[PDB]
Amino acid sequence: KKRKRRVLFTKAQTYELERRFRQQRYLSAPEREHLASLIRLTPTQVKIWFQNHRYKTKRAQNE
DNA sequence: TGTGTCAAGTGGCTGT
DNA sequence: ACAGCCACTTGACACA
Repeated sequence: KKRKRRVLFTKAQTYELERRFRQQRYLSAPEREHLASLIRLTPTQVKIWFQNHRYKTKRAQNE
C-alpha cells in the first residue's frame, strides 16, 4: 500500500510532455507510450499529465 | 506557520 | 454490452 507519494518529472521529462501537448491535444496508445519510453516515465504517468493540461488550459480562459 | 499545488485519484455520463 | 474523458477533490508536498 504505497502512500501516493507525490511524484515530479525531471524538468527535461516535463519539457518533452509540454512538447507533445503544445503540439497535440490527444495522444494515441502507440504515440503516448513512446514519450513514456524516451524519458523513462511509464505510460499512465504520460496519459495523466495529458488529462491535466486540457482541463487547465480551457479553464484558464473561462477565468 | 499553513495552503495551494501538483499529480493522482475520484466520480459520473454519453456515444460507438 | 463498451470503454474512458472531463471536471472535482483529495492526498502528499514545494512554495514563501
